[PDB]
Amino acid sequence: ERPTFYRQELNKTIWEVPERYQNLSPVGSVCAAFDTKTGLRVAVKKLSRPFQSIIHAKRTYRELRLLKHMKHENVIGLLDVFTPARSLEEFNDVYLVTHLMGADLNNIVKCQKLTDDHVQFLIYQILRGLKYIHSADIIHRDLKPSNLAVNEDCELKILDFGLATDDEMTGYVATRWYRAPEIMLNWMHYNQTVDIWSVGCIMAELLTGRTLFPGTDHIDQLKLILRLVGTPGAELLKKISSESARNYIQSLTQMPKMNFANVFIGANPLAVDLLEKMLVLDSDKRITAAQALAHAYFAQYHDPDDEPVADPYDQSFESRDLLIDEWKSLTYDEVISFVPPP
Ligand SMILES: [O-][n+]1ccc2c(-c3ccc(F)cc3F)cc(C3CCNCC3)nc2c1-c1c(Cl)cccc1Cl
Repeated sequence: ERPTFYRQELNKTIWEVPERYQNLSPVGSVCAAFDTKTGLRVAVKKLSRPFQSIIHAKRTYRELRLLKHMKHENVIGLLDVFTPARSLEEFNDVYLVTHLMGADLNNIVKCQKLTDDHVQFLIYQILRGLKYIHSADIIHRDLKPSNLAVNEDCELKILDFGLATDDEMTGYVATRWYRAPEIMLNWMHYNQTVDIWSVGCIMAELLTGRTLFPGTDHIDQLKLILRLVGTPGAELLKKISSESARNYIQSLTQMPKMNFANVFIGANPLAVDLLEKMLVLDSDKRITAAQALAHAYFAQYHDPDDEPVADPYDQSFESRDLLIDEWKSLTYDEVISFVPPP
């Protein structure tokens, strides 16, 4: 087998790709391109210094393994992964190819009170993708509009899992406005429902057209949050397994859950109901992706025979220490073993 690769310097970096891919244009390192073999326009990603270190060697493996496992209409998939190397001895580049989408929610919603029919179609897709993700016991951890690719047909694909800092999460920034508090403030080892909280921020935003919890810092955000959803009761308190977090919450002057119908004025009661059930402090009691696809709000889009689960994902590599070379070989095995879809 083996196709023929060709060079082109593209904004500071050399990309060497199979002939099939043509008309590469910059974007971010990512490129738009056109895949002659299949007729699909696609996004292409080159991992910078994929095996620079142990943290990085593991990271590339984690990413490639994740992209390799994901097969679903609402989750970022791999049409192709390749290296121009001819052996492990000079293997040093990974190019990850996916469908081209073209924008994300930010570049389409953005201070923009959408129609109820839209907001349903967007969240249904998130949740369908999330039912599939959560079914392989994978968590995303960092859901937010920028990690949701939308094409001009309102078709959503979930992107960029939380594979990996303190400065990138500080002050008035969207890097932190969608995070469940239990993880913003490291309260406990956290379930997968952390994602459902993020969907609830996103949803509120799409209807209201304004950031739900746009806190100026971690503690201002917690304050904005508790105000909307109540301060925690003694039951949740026991679960927060971090004496300093508990103590601080205990300091907070108690207050009750606000009425959402009055926060989301003129919003469809079904949506308000859903939000009520997503934005819950006790991660244990939130609605799941599965259960939410069965909610009335998505009755026009719910199809329990077209809401696939996944195969199981063996992530036991995570709790496993290895050398650069051993991660890179595990990575190489993954690249050369790849099979494309129909
Ligand atoms: O459609 N599309 C498809 C895939 C991506 C990817 C992307 C993710 C995994 C992969 F193996 C290959 C990729 F190209 C990474 C980014 C990165 C772009 C900058 N921000 C982080 C993700 N953007 C896109 C996009 C995209 C988006 Cl979501 C908005 C605008 C333009 C593009 Cl081409």
